[PDB]
Amino acid sequence: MFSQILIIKPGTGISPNIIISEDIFPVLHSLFVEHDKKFGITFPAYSFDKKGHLGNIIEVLSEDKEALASLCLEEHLAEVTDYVKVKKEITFTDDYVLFKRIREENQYETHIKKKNQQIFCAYIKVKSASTGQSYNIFLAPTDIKHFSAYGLLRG
RNA sequence: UUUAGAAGGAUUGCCGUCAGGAAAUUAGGUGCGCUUAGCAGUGUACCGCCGGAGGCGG
Repeated sequence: MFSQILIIKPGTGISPNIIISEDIFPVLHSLFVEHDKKFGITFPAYSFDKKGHLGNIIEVLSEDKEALASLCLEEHLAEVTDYVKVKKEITFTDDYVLFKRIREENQYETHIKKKNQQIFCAYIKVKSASTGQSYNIFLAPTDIKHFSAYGLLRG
């Protein structure tokens, strides 16, 4: 349980939500899968529920040191060096808080409205390789201490 | 402890006949609208899945 903090620079024109979506999360999927070892993702300053402001900070949860060095963050999320930062230290942070995946129900055509706008207050968008259908994944923050392919804790 | 305390206004009905408003006109001179700007906010949520209702996968 040490760490590596990747930062989403502000300004830059493009919104940080889009930057999070496109660049980061594909590379992460891949990274996580081949490794398979269930990791996790630290979204510090994850502000409010009315909000959903994921923030400008990304940290990766790992177990061993070679545990996070397992992933070559730098060199991967590298080409994009003007919209994402890669810090260069592995810190053994202990005040971390884990993050969980809620869901929210499908549509009436696919009480629907009751579940709607209860979780709809993060909504990261991922395009699927096989089914070819883009969708939203919702997040949460929780007490569980000691996950899945997406970096979120398994259901 | 109030110029106190009390109270059935009722029934009925044919407004009507006629008519010329009408003639004249000059509204006119002048004029500085105008300096700034990201349609953003995320631009919207897909197929399933068992169950049978209720709950996770990509």
